[PDB]
Amino acid sequence: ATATYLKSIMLPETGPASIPDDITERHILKQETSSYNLEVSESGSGVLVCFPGAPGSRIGAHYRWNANQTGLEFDQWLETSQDLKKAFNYGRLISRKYDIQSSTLNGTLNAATFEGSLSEVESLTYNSLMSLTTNPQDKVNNQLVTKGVTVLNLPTGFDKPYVRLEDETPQGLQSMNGAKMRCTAAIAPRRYEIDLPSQRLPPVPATGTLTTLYEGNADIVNSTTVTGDINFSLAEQPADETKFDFQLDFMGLDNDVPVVTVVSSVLATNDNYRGVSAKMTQSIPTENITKPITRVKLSYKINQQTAIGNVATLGTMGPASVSFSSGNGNVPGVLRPITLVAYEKMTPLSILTVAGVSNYELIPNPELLKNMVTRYGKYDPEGLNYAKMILSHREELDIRTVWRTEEYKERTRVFN
Amino acid sequence: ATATYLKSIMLPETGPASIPDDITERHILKQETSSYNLEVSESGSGVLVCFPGAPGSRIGAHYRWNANQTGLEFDQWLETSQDLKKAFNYGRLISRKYDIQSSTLNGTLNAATFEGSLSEVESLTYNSLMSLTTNPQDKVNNQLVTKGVTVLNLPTGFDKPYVRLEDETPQGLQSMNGAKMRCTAAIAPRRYEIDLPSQRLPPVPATGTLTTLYEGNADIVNSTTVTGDINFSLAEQPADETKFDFQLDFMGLDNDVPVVTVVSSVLATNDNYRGVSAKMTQSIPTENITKPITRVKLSYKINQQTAIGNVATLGTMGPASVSFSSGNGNVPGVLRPITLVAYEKMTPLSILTVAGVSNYELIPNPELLKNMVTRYGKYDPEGLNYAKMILSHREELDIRTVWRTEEYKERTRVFN
Amino acid sequence: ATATYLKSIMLPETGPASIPDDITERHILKQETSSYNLEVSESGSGVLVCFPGAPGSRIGAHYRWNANQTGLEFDQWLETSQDLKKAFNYGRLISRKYDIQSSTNGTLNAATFEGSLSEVESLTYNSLMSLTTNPQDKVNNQLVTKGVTVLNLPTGFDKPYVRLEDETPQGLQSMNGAKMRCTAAIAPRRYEIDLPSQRLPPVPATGTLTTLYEGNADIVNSTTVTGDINFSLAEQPADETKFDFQLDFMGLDNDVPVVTVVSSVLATNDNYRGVSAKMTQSIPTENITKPITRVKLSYKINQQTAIGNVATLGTMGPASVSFSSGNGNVPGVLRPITLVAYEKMTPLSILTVAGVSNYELIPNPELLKNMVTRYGKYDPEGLNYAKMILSHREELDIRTVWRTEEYKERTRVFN
Amino acid sequence: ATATYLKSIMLPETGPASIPDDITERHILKQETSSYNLEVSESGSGVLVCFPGAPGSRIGAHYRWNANQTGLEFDQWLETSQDLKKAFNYGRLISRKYDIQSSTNGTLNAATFEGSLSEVESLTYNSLMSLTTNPQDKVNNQLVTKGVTVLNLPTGFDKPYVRLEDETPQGLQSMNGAKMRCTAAIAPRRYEIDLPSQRLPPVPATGTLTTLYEGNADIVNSTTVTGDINFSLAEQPADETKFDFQLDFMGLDNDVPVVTVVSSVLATNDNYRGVSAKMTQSIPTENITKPITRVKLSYKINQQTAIGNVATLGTMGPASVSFSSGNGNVPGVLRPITLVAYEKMTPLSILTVAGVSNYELIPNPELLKNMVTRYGKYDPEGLNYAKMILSHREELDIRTVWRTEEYKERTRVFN
Ligand SMILES: [Cl-]
Ligand SMILES: [Cl-]
Ligand SMILES: [Co+2]
Ligand SMILES: [Co+2]
Repeated sequence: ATATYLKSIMLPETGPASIPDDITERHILKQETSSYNLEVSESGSGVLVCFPGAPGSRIGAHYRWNANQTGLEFDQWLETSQDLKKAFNYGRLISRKYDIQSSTLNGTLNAATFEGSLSEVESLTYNSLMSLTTNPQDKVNNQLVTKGVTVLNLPTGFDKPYVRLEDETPQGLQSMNGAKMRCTAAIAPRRYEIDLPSQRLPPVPATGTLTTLYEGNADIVNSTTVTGDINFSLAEQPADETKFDFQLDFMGLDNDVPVVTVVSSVLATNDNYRGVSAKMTQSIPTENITKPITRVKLSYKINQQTAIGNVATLGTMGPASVSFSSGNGNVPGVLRPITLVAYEKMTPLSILTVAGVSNYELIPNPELLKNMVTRYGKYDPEGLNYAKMILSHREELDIRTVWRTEEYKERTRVFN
Repeated sequence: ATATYLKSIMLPETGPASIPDDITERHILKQETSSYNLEVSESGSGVLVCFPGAPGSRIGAHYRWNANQTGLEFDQWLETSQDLKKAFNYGRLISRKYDIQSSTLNGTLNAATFEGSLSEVESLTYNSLMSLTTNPQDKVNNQLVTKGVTVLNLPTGFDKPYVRLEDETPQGLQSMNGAKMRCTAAIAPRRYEIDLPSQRLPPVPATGTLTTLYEGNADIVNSTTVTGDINFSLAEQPADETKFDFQLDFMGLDNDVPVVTVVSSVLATNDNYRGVSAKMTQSIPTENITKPITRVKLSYKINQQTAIGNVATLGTMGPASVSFSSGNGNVPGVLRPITLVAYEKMTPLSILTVAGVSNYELIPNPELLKNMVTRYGKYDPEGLNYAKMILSHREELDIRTVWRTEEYKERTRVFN
Repeated sequence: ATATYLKSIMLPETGPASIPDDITERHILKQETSSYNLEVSESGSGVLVCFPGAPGSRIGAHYRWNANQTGLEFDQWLETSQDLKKAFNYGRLISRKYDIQSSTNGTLNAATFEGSLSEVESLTYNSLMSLTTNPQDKVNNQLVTKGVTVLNLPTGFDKPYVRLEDETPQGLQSMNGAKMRCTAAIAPRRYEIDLPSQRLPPVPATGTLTTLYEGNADIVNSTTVTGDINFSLAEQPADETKFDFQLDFMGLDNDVPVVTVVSSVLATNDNYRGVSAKMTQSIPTENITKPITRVKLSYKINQQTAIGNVATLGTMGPASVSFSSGNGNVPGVLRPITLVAYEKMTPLSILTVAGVSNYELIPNPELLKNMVTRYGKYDPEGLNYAKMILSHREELDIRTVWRTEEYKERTRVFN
Repeated sequence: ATATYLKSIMLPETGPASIPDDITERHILKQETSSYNLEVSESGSGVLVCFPGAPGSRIGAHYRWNANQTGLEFDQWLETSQDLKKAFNYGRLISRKYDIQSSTNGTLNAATFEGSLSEVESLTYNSLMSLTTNPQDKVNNQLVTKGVTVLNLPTGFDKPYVRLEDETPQGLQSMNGAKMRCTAAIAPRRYEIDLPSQRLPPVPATGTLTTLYEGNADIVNSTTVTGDINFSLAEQPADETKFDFQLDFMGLDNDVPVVTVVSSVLATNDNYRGVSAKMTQSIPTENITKPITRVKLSYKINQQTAIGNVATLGTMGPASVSFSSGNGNVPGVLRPITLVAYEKMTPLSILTVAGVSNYELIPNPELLKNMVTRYGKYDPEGLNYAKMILSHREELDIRTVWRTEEYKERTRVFN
């Protein structure tokens, strides 16, 4: 009775099995069903972004192509029917599976499992998905939308820690209306940093106009903390006290429209013009991340004509650098890897149906603890080895992260 | 010779055994004895808080009920005879056991192992402990103080990392008197965040009076780092430059008296009234946490009459949010889980004796390294599996985190 | 030859097998076929409510979403082709199975809830998935073309022969339309409404209904109401006023009473210290025209000279009205239910539901003249076998809710 | 692996084991701990009443002797730490055990009576010993220091899931304090009071209560009263008189009504040939503030011009009032009980009672969202094993009442 773990990995519909590794905490086993009926735009094109390894209850994201095939338009997150953070404080993901097809009655599907973050993808062309990976069993090309594509999560490492889901804490009554405190994702964060040279800021074209300093790719998906010190010195005493504003912009795949903006400003006086420091210290909560963030933009703007010719050098107070750290970022599964499923040439106004199944190991919140029993995992000495071995000969056999649905169906019942 | 690990888990008095998992670093094995003779107040009531899984040398906390059964009065930390951080830089906890009884020759004991943090407990009533968990072998009710209760730590997961104890670093002589730098708990932090709505601050009743914005539950037990940006904008140019003060208060279970307070203030000038930002950046050392912290309180106060009617909106500069991250917080054992032992109807002025035993895997500090040999753990291939299996059938058998002392005594010598 | 019982449980289409438990009465075995071609509204949405364990001949109920997705509109009961109570007086349910698909674009959500219909929080297509955690008790986003199969997994054995509600022999001198029936009586479900020993909320106006209690409750067959809503007025009534107490029984939809019942008293000088309005009605089944899921107790008065007259409730004994329905707590009758929601179906299309039920029945005295009754086949290991498969129900994949194409294949293992 | 059930029966501290009988519904297993530190009165005497088989969360009741040994004074119910009806709708009791001793001089008598609390003739410390003859159902003069253990030996298997009395979802327009609950309904216990078809005893005076019947009866949860106390007067009432009928429910002690309920009629010229006072009340459970062990039906009138007016009873049909309590006849609920009397204890000392109960429960729809339900473990020989040990219960020494020090040792034979 060891094939239990692998069965859950391969046939998530089956239900949960405790993970037979070294992280044996007392827990609960729960299955989660996600149902999504998506509408296709005039273009009949779109991209489906899965986070097959994500412990959270945000497991995907749907994008559409505008009729002109010019860019993408974010539709919605793909979440779980149930908001897990209302009932549990901690969780690991045991196994997951997306079933993608059309529930109408024309159209095809490209699917590939990219072994990096969403922002690390060069292109999202329907055709360019096929070069996100070379592993034959990590992609599927031109599968009829009728027949369907199945997305299976093959463990991206074992012995992964219980992540803290982002539950809300007990409050006092004298609290602001709408204010709440939560115990957020903290463990093993992903940290990006923006490094500005010890030289002069590019000059503003005009007053009150934003001049960009850095733009680049980066992945934020939950609560983030920004720490930094963009410092500088002006060459001359400011004729008039001018206001330097520094904007950090977080945009998604689409439309350059900030998902979240944050600002820090200093006044350049006679008193400090030798070492002005604009300090970044913001903590961006998760409810603010209304769509996947894939790029950052650091810009600045000033306040006075008597400042535009005043050369500001950057290195003065210590390195000019702004960093941000997101919880759980580097936990395998959270941002990496992803599975892209692109659909094209679908009949407009039709429905692309996505059915999800997720199996977790969870730790009930103190309220549920009153009635719910917690148990150490079933005793499974060979369970993990068996999985290590099948994933080992994953290429000889044909174990896939991306399947042609009709195949996943048949070649699967070998695990019962 | 594999039962060695389990023997240490079940009979900590026996002594230490290296943990037979994947984290085989060169180490030392040491046993620690903690002796505590506590005095009972007039009320004959009190609560004992154990952190059975804690790697530190703070393993408990004693609270008393005031004669009126109104609230609790913090007594003291339960620590180890020896301050480990003076001799070692790194440690994991192998196994631990508290022995609680009366050393006088009337009274009972309730005990339950809660699978969350101290602040996540709804009530600390003697009777309400029994609904902190449903697992029969995680609680014990109405045990005579004479007979005693035994608290055993059942591993809350294996493969846990060597935490950094908080040692003091070599200094230079030209240093302040009393100033020191330490290498603190850093790994896998627990991070709480306070999310203020993008709306207006509640109005102060008067000048120099503190108006609360948020109060709630949160657990800090060692060094913490606060990062945030409580920003806002006033509706009108301030008639007079007013001083906004923001107080972050950390209180314990009792008496609302701040364990540690921290403040950040800005001046609202004509220059900045469109985007005032009060920045949180403090680093609260551990020696400042004089008692268990279980709740936070964010309040603000102003400076001028000409400001009380000046509506300050919050969303202006980016989300109004303050977060704090404590090292080791999410390392299993550090804050979760806890074991509560409540005593009531004890003869006042009597002594409740608590004897502790802890077994560690430690890494000697460079001074002790000169003379102390470090070794890889004994070779124990089946050691961990054996433990996984007993904890597996933990309910069939009767392996407990909370025992009736007389039972733990007998049913234990089966492990020699 | 023991797998007979389990075969019937898993493949009801097969036919009936006597239940191999301790309730061996002389009986008959009969299979029942139910055929339903339902029409979909403009909204292409709807909810299908099954009572997989019900001994009666009412085995389901169909609801539709109004084009606005605002609320539900009751369509009809799902009954058996044959009215069993015309031929039999007693019955247990051996096994049952619903086959749901389209006989013409659209999906299906299905979950087996382990409580009564009224105990369901929400009937959203998406909210069905959180009615149970048991993986094999739900199925999400199944194409209406492929179909969903609803299997009844025994909710306990040794369940008693319930009395179907047959009509009794009459005399000729009886009213036209009046009849007496031997109704469901055994192991009833009993709800009670408990009013505090304080004052009734004041009527806004004369002849206007002011509600006292509204809440959820499940009635599905004959009910008996017993109660004593008593009170006392603070002052002698200026004029003799008429207190009316309405007990309303509504369904999932539209607040329109399925059955209303009233009791009224006159507050005189004679009794104002202890007025008692007594509930005593017996609501027959033919009156339950659709599933009842909530109750509403309200009252109204008669005089202006009474609106300021504070009526306190505790006076005569607790102010409480209770009602008891026969068979209510027999497992299968009200609990558990299986919900199947359909959405995004082409309007004016047909959602076909085919049902199969196997009973153990006791023929009515007329059929007894010609029909032989027998003790069940001797099946010593029959019940244990079933207990064991349901035991490892999760290891294996035995379901109350199937993807039809799977139920088809994975089933022929039981022949 | 069959001894699982019996282990739970004998060592309830161990934890729950699904009951291996024919009532296999999908369920949950939960253990419940009850802790009670009782204070002894000046008399050092008292009686402990256990309901070892009760599915509810009311598992006992403590009485004290007044310093004069004249009568008893009710102290409190013995309940479970946790109110089960807030989390579960249905339950059976798997096994239970009380541990009774002093946590500080004194002795204990204990006997398991195989009937209801009201059916006990006397509660003398010494008279407990003649409540049963079965040697292993009683224990005499056990030191309070050493302690007495009360074990529940199954009083029958195949017992049905009783409905715990949960509160139902409400509407907001409801009275403040009013709620409706799904109460105990199954297999009720029904007492009836039968008044002869003769004349009511005459009132000594106006407005004075004259008793008609007093007797023993056991109510412990929600009750429904149905009746028709009818009569006819010999002469047209000189003045319209008000007949009041009081039904009183008292406990073991002090004659002070736990719950009173009244019904009254006016005797007019119009009806004096057949006056009927109708009983219709539904007494909720929150009203049963202490164990009820006796009923008292009395009546009082209103006029001098009525005291000589002979009222005969048989007129309208039998003069009879009945009441039916849910679950009453479910074994364990009212029968059997275990009495533990303590005497000669040091006043102001504490008699500590520790309880353990193991249930099979069905989570309420809210808990269903997250809690898995399972059919019981497959245990073919489990029940037989228990039937057999209880069979040779006398040869061996399996007890409902133990000397604690013995129960401790002779128990670990079941691990
Ligand atoms: Cl970390
Ligand atoms: Cl019944
Ligand atoms: Co390992
Ligand atoms: Co049987």
